[PDB]
Amino acid sequence: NVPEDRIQIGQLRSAYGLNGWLWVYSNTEPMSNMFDYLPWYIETKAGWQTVDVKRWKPHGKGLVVSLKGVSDRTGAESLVASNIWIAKSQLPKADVDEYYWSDLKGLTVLGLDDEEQEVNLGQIHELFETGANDVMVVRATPDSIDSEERMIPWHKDVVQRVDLEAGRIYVNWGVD
Ligand SMILES: [K+]
Repeated sequence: NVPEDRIQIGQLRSAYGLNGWLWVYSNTEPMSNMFDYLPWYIETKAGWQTVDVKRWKPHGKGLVVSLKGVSDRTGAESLVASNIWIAKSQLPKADVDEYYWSDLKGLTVLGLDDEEQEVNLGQIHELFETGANDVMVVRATPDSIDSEERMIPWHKDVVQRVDLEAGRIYVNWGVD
């Protein structure tokens, strides 16, 4: 539960869209570093709640975030303006740094179109090193949106969440 010693790393602002997203203010720099902490302890009007980030993206001025379990407008409005904390001894853990191909075999890659709708890009087929960076190879499947093979950079700003439980990888990557 709520850690005794904690640091405020941000604040959920206004509701964004109709799919439960929310604008969020970060106390970290670069701002998106707030997304490397898992989980989040937010103080809502109905007590404390622990929350996991599923995906996020910069939008014009600032940032908008998608929290696991918050999928509608009403779910976002009831969190609006709540503060975000982390334990004093909580180290950031970006999933890109914590996972390797062997752990990812057979996961579905979920991208995001311009209209913030989740698209089944396909399945992770390979994850190699080029020398300068790591690249994730995604191949189409019968479930997939199309038949293309996509090269997606294995960088924390693109591949944001690995969820072995759901067998999915959430990436801020579009169709075209
Ligand atoms: K397909």
